Parts: sequence; structure tokens; C-alpha cells
Amino acid sequence: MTDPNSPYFEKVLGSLFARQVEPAKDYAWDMGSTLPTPDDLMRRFIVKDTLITIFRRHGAVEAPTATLYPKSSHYGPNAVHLLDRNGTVLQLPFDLVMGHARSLARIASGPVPQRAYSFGNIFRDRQDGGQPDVYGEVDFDIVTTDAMDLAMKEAEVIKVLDEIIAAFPTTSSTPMCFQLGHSDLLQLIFDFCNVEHGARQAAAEVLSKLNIRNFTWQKVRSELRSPLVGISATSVDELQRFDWRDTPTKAFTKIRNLFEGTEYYDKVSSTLAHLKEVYEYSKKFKVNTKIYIAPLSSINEAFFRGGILFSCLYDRKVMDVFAAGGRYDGLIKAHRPEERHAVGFSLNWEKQLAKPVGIFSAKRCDVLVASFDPSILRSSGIELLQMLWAHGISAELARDARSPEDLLTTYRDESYSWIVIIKQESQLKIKTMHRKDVPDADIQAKDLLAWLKAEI
Amino acid sequence: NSPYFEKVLGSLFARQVEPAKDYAWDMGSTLPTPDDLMRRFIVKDTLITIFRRHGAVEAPTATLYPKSSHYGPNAVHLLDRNGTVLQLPFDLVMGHARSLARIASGPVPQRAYSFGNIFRDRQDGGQPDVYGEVDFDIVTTDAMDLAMKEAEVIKVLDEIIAAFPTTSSTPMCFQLGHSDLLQLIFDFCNVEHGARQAAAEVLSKLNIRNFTWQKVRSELRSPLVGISATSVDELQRFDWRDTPTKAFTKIRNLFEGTEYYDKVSSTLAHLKEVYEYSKKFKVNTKIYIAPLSSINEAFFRGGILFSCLYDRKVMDVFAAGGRYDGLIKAHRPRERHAVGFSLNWEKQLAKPQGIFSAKRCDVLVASFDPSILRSSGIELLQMLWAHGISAELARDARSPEDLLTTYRDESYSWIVIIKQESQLKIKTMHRKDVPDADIQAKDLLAWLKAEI
Repeated sequence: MTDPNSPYFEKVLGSLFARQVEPAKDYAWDMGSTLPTPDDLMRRFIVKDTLITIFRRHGAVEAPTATLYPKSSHYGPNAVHLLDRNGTVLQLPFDLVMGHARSLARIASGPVPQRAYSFGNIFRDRQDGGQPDVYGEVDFDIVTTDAMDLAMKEAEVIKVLDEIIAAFPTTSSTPMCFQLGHSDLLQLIFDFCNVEHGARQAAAEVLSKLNIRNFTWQKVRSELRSPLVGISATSVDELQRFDWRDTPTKAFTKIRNLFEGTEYYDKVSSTLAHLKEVYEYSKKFKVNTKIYIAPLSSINEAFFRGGILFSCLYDRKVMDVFAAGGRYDGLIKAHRPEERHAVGFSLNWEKQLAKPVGIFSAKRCDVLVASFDPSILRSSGIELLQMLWAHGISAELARDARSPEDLLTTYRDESYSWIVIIKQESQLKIKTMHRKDVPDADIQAKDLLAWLKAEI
Repeated sequence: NSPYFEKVLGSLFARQVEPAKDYAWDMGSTLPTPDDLMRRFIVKDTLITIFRRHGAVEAPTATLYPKSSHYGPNAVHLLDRNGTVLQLPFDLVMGHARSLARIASGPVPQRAYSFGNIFRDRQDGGQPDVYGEVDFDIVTTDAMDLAMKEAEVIKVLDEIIAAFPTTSSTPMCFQLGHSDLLQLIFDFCNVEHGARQAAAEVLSKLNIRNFTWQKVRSELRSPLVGISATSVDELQRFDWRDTPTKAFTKIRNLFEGTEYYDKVSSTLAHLKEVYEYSKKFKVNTKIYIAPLSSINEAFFRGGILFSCLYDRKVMDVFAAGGRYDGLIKAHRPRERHAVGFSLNWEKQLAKPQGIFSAKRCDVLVASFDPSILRSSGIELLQMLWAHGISAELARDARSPEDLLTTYRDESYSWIVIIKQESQLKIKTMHRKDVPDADIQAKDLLAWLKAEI
């Protein structure tokens, strides 16, 4: 109710942007700040590198992401908000689709890659004056200027996620499933159950948790019955007639049977044909993960108004989300002040794929170059290194050591494929570390490249 | 921080966006073309390959932190909910030095690279300008072999130079200096301390893009800096570069008989050891000593400074860096040592049969029957993907001339056309002397491998 043009607003802005940071807040910013261990970092590199290999098979390129933009009303206080000097409230990305949709709505007309992936940061606010929590998210998006084969693009996105499942150990040998829904279906269900328009976004948000982390229909009913949402007891009864999932042919029949005599039938039928087409394309793409139709699917439905929704789940007795997405044509249109259509998923790849709970056998560094003579180390050692780098072999110089025992103790936390020790008179002792049945070999320095190549 | 300042702050963060401001934010914005994005992938992929040879891993980069007094109004400044003025990265070294001073995570990787964004503030309400910077850093926990680590950073740059077409056939050079050398020159030339940062900023342009000594002297004598004419004359005695042995001799001669001689000589001995390690690393690009080197010297206080330059008649900067141990200490609250470089890799390397012959997509799967395209086409697609072959599906087309006209702005290695009875017509597009071939669909995989 405050006057937005109140002159106290400019007074405090200029006053605060003139203040230098107070020391208590400067120290509080990153007091208990920790960095991932270098073993975490190598795991992150293997995951990212595997992910890009999958994306590139599809002809995708990396696209840049928006870092900063006017706040969206679609987020609560755990989004990071910041003020620029002329008073606009800005946010850091909370997900990556918001900035991508805004960019697709606002950028000048021009060509955009059809298939693109992006690695960006998303942020969570903490209320202790510390820096925001930061997380790596990866998106894969298919953007077209024509509305042709919309269901086929959607099935390719599901296919990419199926390829990711197959590529990683945390997902390759565990039950996963896809659950497909559709914003038009959900809104027609809301029409069917006489859910008041002012309550639907709140209802969608509670439903997005249904059967995730043991958030059963009883919990859902509570929150929908709370006066913060305010759904009538009869409407919740009707919505519960849709609390199920099933394989597609069955689920399409159930749904048509639920809407049989209603005015909603033709629109639902259009929507089920689209899901059917997606399901059929997924069979052509050879998706191995089980597909379910879940009519109350609603994760981020405000972003996906008018389009398919999908989530990929850990399909165990208690389920959790692996990735989620949908067609966000409607989010693009809602941000226009050049038709563009987009479907994609978002994935927290570090949490789901990189944290430990094969591809991870790759070493940070294959060759350690060492010598017990400090002066040989800093001459011949350097000359071997640049040779190995010139032939694509990963290699690093050791610190000084007095004996093999002392060297391996110093490097007890590291893991190499080979440890090369430079002796006097151009002779190399090679300790093979990636096995244990292989004895140490002395070779001539001139043969190091041949010996390493022939070893593999 | 009276209850006054809070109440207005909370109301500021509740205020709705002005429509004119919301439009201005990204009115007129662009993305790079899809061709630029593929070139960026190739460059980034080659860079990472170089870095991984050294055992390096990618380290995360700080996105947001309390504002540094060193930047002016072209750095992006933002207020958080507690009224602290924060900034977006203006460069990557500031964030890395803060982290190394403020975390206690014990072991950090010794060799690391990072790709981050840096930002420049705009005046017309538009979003900040964004640029992609890449850094390579070597971080150590003792003062042993600092010069060897510095020479390795220089060798990584030499490997980048040899790897890319825009740098491997152009005259390039390294110019080496040292913050202690620069500050001893300032003492020798009687340059007042309040003027040294502005002086070092002017000197960082010396002979870059025709910024000759005449232009430097004008700025040094201006109110931007305010150095005496005597002091500028003495500084000109250092306006040269030479190969290292000859450079060290000239510098010792200029300082002979001064109180600074000992510290100069000690500093020259560090630079000689970097030069000697560079020869052992087999650095191919010419190395010069340039006593007035000063790019970002405030970040490299107490450490070596170096730039990598295009060495044509008109010179320009490729990458720059230095040892920023001193920036780390300056951020300790109320040891770690680091050296590295920074480079705008998109501008220098991605801005345009070579690394850039790699195809965005090797196979286009087409058909002139829409139901075959959407049945057999999908099946061939997933089969190609499952064997690591990059492939995409064409839109509908009525003839090969229509298909080729539609895809004029793309470049594939092969166009596979599906027709009746599991017959494929394969057009070879990466050569020109190769005629079309019809094969059985069950042989597409073998046929492709028989060509590469």
C-alpha cells in the first residue's frame, strides 16, 4: 500500500550503495564456507563429460544461461533477491527454465539452436547473513520456431533422460520410471472437480509432492483442506478419483471413462491423443524405462501451462525425483511484452549423479614423475613431463622424496596409474599402480612413450 | 542500521517492477548464433583437453560477494536484503583469492581451471554485459618452487597458442615483469605512493593498440595520475623490452649504485629461474622481459606479472596473469600461494581441416515419405545414437533438391535418405568427389565405419 514513488526509497538506495561493507557481515558471508574435495571435483568432471557426450550424439550444443533478471512472482522467500541502483528487484536463478523462457520471449528475432544443453547455477537464500547456497543444474531443451512434431520433440527429451539413466551406475541398476501428465489434463480435472480458479496454483503445488518421499494422499488432503488453500471436502473427494498411475493404454481408457458424460470430453480426448503420440514415439526411440500416465502430475505446472508435464522418478517403495520437465511454450508467451516453442528437462546432476552413494575409474592424473635426486627432479623430470603432455598423457611432477617408502607415504591420498622414478644415467623405474600383479620395470628414458603406449 | 533503514529496505524489496524498467532490461538482447555456439564448444573442448594433461580439475567459481573497493562504477553492484552492497565478478581472480583466504578446507587442488562469467554494468537500465573468462591456476601450500609453478602456467599458454589456428600461425610473444620490479622502478623514479595504482593502470596500455609512450606521458602528467615531468623522464628509461639475458644486464646497469640494487637483483634472479624452467618445459613462444609490465599489478603485488601478446606491428593482448599470493593475504579475515592467467576465450579463440571442421551433427536422417520418416527414421536415429554417432532427424521434404535447399545453412558429413524396402540412399557431404550410394539399412553402421 506504500506509494511506490515515495522519496524515502531513493534516499535509502543512494545511502546504502554508498556504505562500505561492515566487517561482521563481510566475515559472515563465507565463514563456514567449504570447497568440494578434489576427489569430488574429478567425479564432477566425469559426470559432466559423460553428460555432454550423450547430448552431443543428439546434435546439441551448449547455450549460455541468464544469470540475473527482474524477480518473478512465481517464487517464495528462499529465492535470492537483490536490488540494483535504480531500485529494480532482481533475482538470481532459482531454476534454469525461468531465465530461458524470458530470454526466448525477449531476445531479438534470430536463429536459436534447436537442440541445446546448459550448465548453470541455481540459488537458495539462507536467512543467517551468509552467502546463498549454490547448486549445479543441467538442462536439455529443444526449441523450435514452428509447431511441427511437438510430441516427437517431447519424446526425444524423454529419450535423452533414458540415455542418462543407462550411462550411470547410480541409475543403471535401479528401478526408474517416467510419469507423464499434461497441464490441460490437470486443468480439466480441476474443472471436473469444481476447484476454484484462485486455488489451482496452490493445489498444483501440493499435488506436485504426491507420493514423493511418503507424502501420501492423506497429507495431500490435509493441505488442500487447510484454509491457506481452501478446497471443499467434496472437491477433494473428486480429485482423489484421479490419484493413480497406470500404463498408457489402460490409463487412457480409465480417463475417458471418468470424463465419459461430461462437457470436458472432447478437450480431454485431444489431450490424451497427444500423450499417446508421445508414448508411441518413445517406443520408436527405444526408451527402456517404464512409462506411466499420472493424471495429477503437476511439478512446476505454472511453467508448463498448455503443455505436457513429465517427471523421471526412482521407482522404489518410496519414490524420489530424478529429473522433471515439460513443454513451456506457455511460459514463453506469458513473458512476451517471433513464435517459439520449447520442451526440456532440468536435472541437479551433482546431487543425483556425482555424489557417491566403471566411468569413475578414470584418474585425475595417470603419471606421477618423481626422483630422489632434487636436481634430477627439476631438470630431467621437467623434460619428461613436457614430452608426456605433448603426447596427450596426463602427468605431474612429484615433490621431493628420499626413498620409495617416503614417496608413497607422501602420496597416500592419491591414485595414479604409474609412478615413474628417474634414476641416475637416464634410467626410469616404473611402478605400476593401477594393478598389483605387475612388477617394477627399469627402462631407458627414451622408451617411456613406447612402454606406456604398449602397456595399454 | 537504525530501524529506519530496515523498514525502507523491506519495502524496497517488496516494490513491484516498473514496466519501463522491465522492458529495458533485455530489449534488443541477442544470443550468439548456432555457428558461434559450435565454435565455442570446439574451443572449450580443446582447452579442457590441454588442462587435463596437467592433472587439473575444474573448480567452481564465486558468483556473488561483498563489493571490492578496487573496482569502480563499471562493476555490477547489488544490494542484498541486509543492505550489504555485493558485486558480480568483474574478473575471476578476485573471487578465487577471496575463497583461498576465507575457506579452511585444508587440501585444495594444486592445479585447477574454471570457466566463469564476468560482468560490466550498463547505464541505460539494460542487463549487465556478460563475458566468458577461463582461468588456469596453480595453488600451493608452501613457498617451494614458486618459479617452477609460474613457468608451468606459461607453458599452458604456450600449449594453447600452438593448439588453435588463430594463434599458431601469428607472431606471439610473452612479456614478463614483476610487481617488485615495478615498485622498485617507482621508488627509483620518485613516484608518490598515492599515484602508483593510477600509474600502473596507464602503463598497462603501453604499446598496446598504438598506445605509444607519448600517450602514456600525457596521461601520467595529467590529473588522472599527476606525476612530475622528472619522474616521467626517469620512467622512460625503462620503456623497452629485450630477451632475458640482455634485459637483466640493462636493468642492473640502470639500478647500479642505488639502494634498490639488491632487491632488484633478487627479483631478476626469480625471473631468470622462470625463464630457465620455460626452456625445460620447451616453451616455443618468444619470451621478453619488459620492466614496466603492470597489467592488474594491484592484484599481483609481490609476484611475477606476465602477458601474452599478439606480436604484430600493432600489438594486442591475448591473455595476462601473475602470482596473486598478495591478493590472498590482503583478504585474510581481520599459507596459500597462487599463480594463474585469465583469458577471454570466446573473443580470442572462438570468434572466427582444422579443429573447426568438427561437425555439429554427422548424420541427417531424411525421407520423402512422412510416415517412413517418423517410423524407420526414428529407428535408425536411436540406432546411430546407441553407437556414439551424432545424428538428427530432418523435417519433411519432397525431393533431394528441396531437402538440400532447406538445409543449406547446415553442414553434415552424410545425408541418409530412407526409401521403400529398407533401402537407404547415402549422400556424402563432407567431400565432393564421392557419388551417392544405395545400401541395405542393416549395413548403415558398417558403411559408416568403413568410411572413417
